[PDB]
Amino acid sequence: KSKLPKPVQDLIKMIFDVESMKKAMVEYEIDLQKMPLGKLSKRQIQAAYSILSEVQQAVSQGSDSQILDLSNRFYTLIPHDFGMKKPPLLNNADSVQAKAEMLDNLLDIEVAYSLLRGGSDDSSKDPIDVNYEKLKTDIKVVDRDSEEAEIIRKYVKNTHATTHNAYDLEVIDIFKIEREGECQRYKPFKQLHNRRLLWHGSRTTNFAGILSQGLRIAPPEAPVTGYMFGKGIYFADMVSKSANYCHTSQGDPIGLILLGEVALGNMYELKHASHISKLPKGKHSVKGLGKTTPDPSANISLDGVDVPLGTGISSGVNDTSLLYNEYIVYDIAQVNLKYLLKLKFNFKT
Ligand SMILES: CCCN1CCN(C(=O)c2cc(Cn3c(=O)[nH]c(=O)c4ccccc43)ccc2F)C[C@H]1C
Repeated sequence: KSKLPKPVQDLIKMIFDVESMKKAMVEYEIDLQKMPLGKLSKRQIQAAYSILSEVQQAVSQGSDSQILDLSNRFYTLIPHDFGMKKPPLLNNADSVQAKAEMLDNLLDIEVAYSLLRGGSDDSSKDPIDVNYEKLKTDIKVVDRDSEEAEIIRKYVKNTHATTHNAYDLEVIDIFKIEREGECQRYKPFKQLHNRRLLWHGSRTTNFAGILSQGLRIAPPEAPVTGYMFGKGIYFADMVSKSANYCHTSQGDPIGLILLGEVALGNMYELKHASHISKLPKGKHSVKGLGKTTPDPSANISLDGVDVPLGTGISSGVNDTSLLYNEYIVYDIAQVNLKYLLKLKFNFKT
């Protein structure tokens, strides 16, 4: 019987939940009868990315006769639940982004499931502890009365956007997390200027992969047109922006969100989509300029790292696609994951 704290045990149950993985697959219209969770593999996913990169090609350069063949070959690699079908045609930039998002999620599910079916079987040990070891991550419950908790709750309290007012958030648990060897990976960037504590939200079925592998970049095979600022790791300074990417609902209202230390450095600032393969010389990150920004006068420091937890104000930026800020790094060593919060979404709709 596990001696880990209850909060940590409920987190391990959540993230290694096999039924939740399957639920996510049918959310993306996959056929589990033909492509079940156990049949999933990296090279099928990478091949699908490549077929999706070809559909990208033909969309950019403009016919519905040829596209049909490309579209069909995508469905061959990743079976969808359409019966005797004629499935929907993949003929635009949206469809490319939608299937790229699915394949991102499938990659993290394969990793989680592979940990689950890899390794040893020992009935004397609590499965919770066994699965905790597979994450190679030290998780400790942050105390509610501590100063680091007060700052984090104030970051959540102050940075909920008016346009995301369909819900509010309760911080249920705050975990301090330390991935094995990540501090050693981060070392070159640790004293770099413009380090910031930023949100990353993701569905709970991705977190086993995230805590085992770290936040990763989408692979070479993936279509760079499927991501607004190319293939990097994306963070926000407004909690609700990242919270939306949990994909919680009335029938699934508990989510997970990270706080990471992100070495932004010299930010290449952008107002509109720009599907870059690499930064311009001397830039360490992209900053997608939002219309609203957290108040710069209210920046607080937590362990020498800036925490932009001021209330939302006007940035004074005019012709921008983004309502709120957005931060992207393109080297995975520029991220050091610091906290993990478990959130209860109170939907009012
Ligand atoms: C192997 C799949 C690795 N994934 C792919 C998507 N990754 C992203 O960083 C990413 C995430 C999003 C969506 N997204 C998001 O999922 N969570 C956020 O907190 C977020 C914040 C600002 C802007 C976008 C956000 C869009 C495009 C992206 F490239 C890295 C990683 C989580």
